[PDB]
Amino acid sequence: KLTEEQISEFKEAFSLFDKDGDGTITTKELGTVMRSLGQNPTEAELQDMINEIDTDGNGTIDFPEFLTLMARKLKDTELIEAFRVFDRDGDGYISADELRHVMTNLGEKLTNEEVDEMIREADIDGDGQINYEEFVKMMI
Amino acid sequence: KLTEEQISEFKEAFSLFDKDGDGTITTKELGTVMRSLGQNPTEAELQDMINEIDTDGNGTIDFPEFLTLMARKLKDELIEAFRVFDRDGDGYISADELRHVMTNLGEKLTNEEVDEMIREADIDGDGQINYEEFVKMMIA
Amino acid sequence: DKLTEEQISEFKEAFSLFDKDGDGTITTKELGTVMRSLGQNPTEAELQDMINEIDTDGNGTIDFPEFLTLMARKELIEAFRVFDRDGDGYISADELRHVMTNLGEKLTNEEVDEMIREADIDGDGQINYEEFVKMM
Ligand SMILES: [Ca+2]
Ligand SMILES: [Ca+2]
Ligand SMILES: [Ca+2]
Ligand SMILES: [Ca+2]
Ligand SMILES: [Ca+2]
Ligand SMILES: [Ca+2]
Ligand SMILES: [Ca+2]
Ligand SMILES: [Ca+2]
Ligand SMILES: [Ca+2]
Ligand SMILES: [Ca+2]
Ligand SMILES: [Ca+2]
Ligand SMILES: [Ca+2]
Repeated sequence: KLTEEQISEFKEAFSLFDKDGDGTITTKELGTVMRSLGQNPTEAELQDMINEIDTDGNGTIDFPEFLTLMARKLKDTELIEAFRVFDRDGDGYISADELRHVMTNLGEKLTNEEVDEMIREADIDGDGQINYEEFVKMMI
Repeated sequence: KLTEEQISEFKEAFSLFDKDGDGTITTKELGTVMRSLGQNPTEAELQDMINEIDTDGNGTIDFPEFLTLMARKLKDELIEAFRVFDRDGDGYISADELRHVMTNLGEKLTNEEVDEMIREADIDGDGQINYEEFVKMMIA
Repeated sequence: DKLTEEQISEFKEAFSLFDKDGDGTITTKELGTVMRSLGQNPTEAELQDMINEIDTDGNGTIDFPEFLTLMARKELIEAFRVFDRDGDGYISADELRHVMTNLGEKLTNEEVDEMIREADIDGDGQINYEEFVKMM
């Protein structure tokens, strides 16, 4: 039962990868996103990833091909690496500016209060920062 | 009497380890590189390796620390690495096998450059690198 | 009461962790090397201030008697943070062993495990801030 909010989330996800917004994700854009989260896939590995879901033989990911990538590679059940990515100064917490820096690096423009609202939504213990438990919760 | 070519070789070597190119080698990058050559060092073993040469107490390898690592651990084991290179196990390393090893190591080389590497290391002129030629190549 | 030769030897070993060329004096450069091996990045002026405080005769370096005088004297949450490298709030066996190796006292896993177990109060296998302060 597809609904509009689901599609909006899919499109936000796709925008996180399609940096120039030209409708397809290239190997460069995919590799950039994977680098921003602490990984170094090679040109050949990225071409392999895209080739497994490419349907029109152009070496780039369009929207349905991206949804298929999600279906194939995402699973319910590595996390500490992502937390460390967000946790810039290594104090065990993700501050508002650290979240803002990650968001910005992903091409997302959020105002100060918007980042604070994200933090507040995910901040259970109310200390003003995101720890590992809260990060895992907001990621699943 | 350090020379420009030697510094270029030191930096090529360091680039083989500093995958993200941020100036220092982490335990993650060192472990990835060592796994690419058929070894499974543990987190603690990698931390120990870096600790024996660490001069600024951050658990990562910078350039002088990397040169010191070379001076300490290089000596005047090879069969495992050769087997790693020899993908199809026929006792020879072809151009595509060498090219894949190069790619996996984050090295971007054109086709003719790989052929020139073969030409340099292929003594008996058969167009592939056997074990003797592989060992001799890892000295010059 | 006179010191034993083993006492003097241990004092000289601790001094030699700073006086690394073994010429009997600790310069600002050598103290900086130590502090950097610990992860800190003190400026030359901070190092000079440390020296000045400890250099009672004013010749610009620390010698063995001045070092001993400092030893007779004993926040420290920064010293703890220096040992706790991953910042999880505890000092692990690997962390203590690595710190000591960088300082110049290479210890074995066995020795460090035993040493931490002897200083371990709550018995969780790691030295927390309170145990660190209590030992100090
Ligand atoms: Ca694009
Ligand atoms: Ca496509
Ligand atoms: Ca943080
Ligand atoms: Ca929180
Ligand atoms: Ca690096
Ligand atoms: Ca280092
Ligand atoms: Ca082969
Ligand atoms: Ca040959
Ligand atoms: Ca000295
Ligand atoms: Ca003096
Ligand atoms: Ca720790
Ligand atoms: Ca304890």
